Amino acid sequence: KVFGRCELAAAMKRHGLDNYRGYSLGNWVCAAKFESNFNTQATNRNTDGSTDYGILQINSRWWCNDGRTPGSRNLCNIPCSALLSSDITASVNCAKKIVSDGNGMNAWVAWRNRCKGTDVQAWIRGCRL
Ligand SMILES: [Cl-]
Ligand SMILES: [Cl-]
Ligand SMILES: [Cl-]
Ligand SMILES: [Cl-]
Ligand SMILES: [Cl-]
Ligand SMILES: [Cl-]
Ligand SMILES: [Cl-]
Ligand SMILES: [Cl-]
Ligand code: NA
Repeated sequence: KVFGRCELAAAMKRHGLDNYRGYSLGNWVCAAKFESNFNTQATNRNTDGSTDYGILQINSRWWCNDGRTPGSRNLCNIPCSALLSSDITASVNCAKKIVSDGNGMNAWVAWRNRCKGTDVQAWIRGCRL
């Protein structure tokens, strides 16, 4: 599914991610925008052979099982396919684990490079939330 901007904000707030670990909803929408362009079925292979899945490009090296990433872990205890659903519940609950791991949203390199410090409230501007 390709969500609209405000449609994803709303879905993220429905699933408890607005201000989760102090990160306002705009930070989540901005990370989603640059990780997947709001597309739940986005997949991208990494140099190391892991793959990133879904709207927040959650990596198989640590978080999900895809059966083809050697030596990896599955700390969200889910198949990576679950992260490609039109229903973002499995992406949101795994993203809550990821942002709690120590380095906040910096786990998402694209949020550090493209969202951190900017006016992320622009991403929820005008949305009925
Ligand atoms: Cl947009
Ligand atoms: Cl915000
Ligand atoms: Cl694997
Ligand atoms: Cl393969
Ligand atoms: Cl594991
Ligand atoms: Cl699995
Ligand atoms: Cl949803
Ligand atoms: Cl933090
Ligand atoms: Na894995």
